[PDB]
Amino acid sequence: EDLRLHLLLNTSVTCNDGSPAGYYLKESRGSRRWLLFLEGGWYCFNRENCDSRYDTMRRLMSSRDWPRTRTGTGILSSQPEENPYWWNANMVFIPYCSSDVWSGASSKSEKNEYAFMGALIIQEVVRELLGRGLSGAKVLLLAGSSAGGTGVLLNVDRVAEQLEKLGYPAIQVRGLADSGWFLDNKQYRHTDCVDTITCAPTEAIRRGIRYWNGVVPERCRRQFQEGEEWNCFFGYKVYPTLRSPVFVVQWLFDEAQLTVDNVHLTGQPVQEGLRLYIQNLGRELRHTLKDVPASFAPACLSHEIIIRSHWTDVQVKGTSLPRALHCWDRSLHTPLKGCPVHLVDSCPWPHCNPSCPTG
Ligand SMILES: O=C(O)[C@@H]1CCN(c2ccccc2Cl)C1
Ligand SMILES: *[C@@H]1O[C@H](CO)[C@@H](O)[C@H](O)[C@H]1NC(C)=O
Repeated sequence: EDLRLHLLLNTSVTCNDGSPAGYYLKESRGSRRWLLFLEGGWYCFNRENCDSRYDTMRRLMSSRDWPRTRTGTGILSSQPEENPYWWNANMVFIPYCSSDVWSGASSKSEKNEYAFMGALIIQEVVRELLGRGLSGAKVLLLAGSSAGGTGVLLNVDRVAEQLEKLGYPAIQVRGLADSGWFLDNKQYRHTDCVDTITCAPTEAIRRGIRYWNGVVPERCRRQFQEGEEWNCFFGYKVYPTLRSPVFVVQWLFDEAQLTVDNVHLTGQPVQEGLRLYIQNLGRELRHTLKDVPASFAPACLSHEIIIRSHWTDVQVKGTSLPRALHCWDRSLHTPLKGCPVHLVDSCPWPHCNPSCPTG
């Protein structure tokens, strides 16, 4: 019922503080499907901001206090009631302890205070899983939420490339990016980037890469070239360069997107200027998903979905996300009868979809 913690056998692949990184696993030996979920949790891009993150968010920077077990929820659940999609698959939960949107490849030294090895954590987890059943897998679905969702876009092709070089061409590597599809848009009200809540999404990534030694997919890197690798952290720019099949899940009005845009929707009156900004945001995000054939984008103000216990409740055009993911599976065995995979809401205001989460 639960996933057991495994600290990485290679203790040089560590978390921010140098403690070994790891993964939670529940095997399903009657299944050739493997789900590797990347946890989210924002980031930190300088010594001062990472020090504050270590003081009150230490679990996102260290494994010394990790529990020995975790319960799988949502798409990580083994119960068909909670997970009609992949309830029988092998479940892997990879905790987010690198604070680098899973892009780093820099080890701790006498020069660097923290280690940013998120990209190396993923590859090492995949390497150690091969000796536990992944060698015989048919499909490896790399999933993630929020920063883990962007981590999927940054790493899905690297995992496919790694499994090919290691000699496992039969494993089909796929991606599921949840709430990691962001826009480098203008803020509603300007804020000087000093932390994250008071920072724009474009400037946050520009200084994060330089501090993390972050890496991006190769074809995207060769488009934007030196100094502009931050562009590959934004889904609508990096997705067209990806080779692996990627399903994109994204609220049209993601709370984290509204946060970095300095939008605070409480219960106050919404003036004309804010209404226009919010409606334009949903339009822009809907436009970036036009040519994403496998997508699920409800017009809701929310954050993350795929590991929430009630991720089965939201519907777009009458189709739930677990069904859309099943249709996506069938399409990878052209459109199917009664099994759609492109589900993007068209109404322009938060909760115009009646199935949006309520609380
Ligand atoms: O982790 C979260 O939910 C934050 C939301 C915004 N962030 C983000 C993540 C990847 C690329 C660009 C950005 Cl701006 C992190
Ligand atoms: C352990 O990880 C380090 C850092 O990525 C790497 O250099 C080393 O080759 C790894 N060890 C093995 C046996 O793969």
